[PDB]
Amino acid sequence: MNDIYKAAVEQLTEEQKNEFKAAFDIFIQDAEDGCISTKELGKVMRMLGQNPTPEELQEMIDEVDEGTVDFDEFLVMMVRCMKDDS
Ligand SMILES: [Ca+2]
Ligand SMILES: [Ca+2]
Ligand SMILES: [Ca+2]
Repeated sequence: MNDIYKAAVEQLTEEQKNEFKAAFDIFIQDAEDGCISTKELGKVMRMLGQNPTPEELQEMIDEVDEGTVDFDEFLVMMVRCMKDDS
């Protein structure tokens, strides 16, 4: 994987990566799909307790995407969003 994403992903513990993967998997047909849609991305993030704004989701999609989000792109968006807690 990409090494920048590697700068985001190193922030996560193994418990975190596994918890996030179980949540992401709810939103794909495991047997046939690697990506969630941009509408599902807000849903998965909220399922992990994040509350991104729609303007945020668009920005993140613009900046992170290498319409759709695979697991490593999702991890980077999670890491980004986890840092805007107050
Ligand atoms: Ca945990
Ligand atoms: Ca656990
Ligand atoms: Ca759990």
